Amino acid sequence: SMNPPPPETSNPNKPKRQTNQLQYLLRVVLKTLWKHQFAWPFQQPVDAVKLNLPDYYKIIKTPMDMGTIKKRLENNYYWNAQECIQDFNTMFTNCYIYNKPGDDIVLMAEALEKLFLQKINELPTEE
Ligand SMILES: CCN(CC)S(=O)(=O)c1ccc(O)c(NC(=O)c2[nH]c(C)c3c2CCCCC3=O)c1
Repeated sequence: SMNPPPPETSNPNKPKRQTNQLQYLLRVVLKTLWKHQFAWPFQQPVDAVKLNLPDYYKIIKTPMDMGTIKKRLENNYYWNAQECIQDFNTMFTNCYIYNKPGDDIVLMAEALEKLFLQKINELPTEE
């Protein structure tokens, strides 16, 4: 099996804007998670060819990773902060769907998700 193409990160047909919530998601939320000890399995799409996981994209039909989210923020792909929060939540849910309790990658996801939730509790005010 091939890997699927990664998620779209730029779309010329979508309107663009900057907002303080989007700035905060990139320059505070994403940045904090990106540097975390446990972030590396989440920094790029799962390469199921290289890792020989041919069932990964038979189970996970909405793949997402922080590399894609970073590119989406940097390309102004999101209009609403909740779109970006939704992608982080998809990334974590995909981990819990594919993996078992007790697995290392689940412990890693749980720690990142805890930190993610703490950081988005401090999202600044909407315009
Ligand atoms: C091939 C890339 N590598 C060499 C260039 S690698 O980045 O060094 C590397 C090396 C060993 C690895 O197990 C990984 N695993 C992951 O990334 C990863 N992420 C997630 C969210 C998952 C997995 C795999 C476990 C099960 C599925 C899952 O939920 C990555």
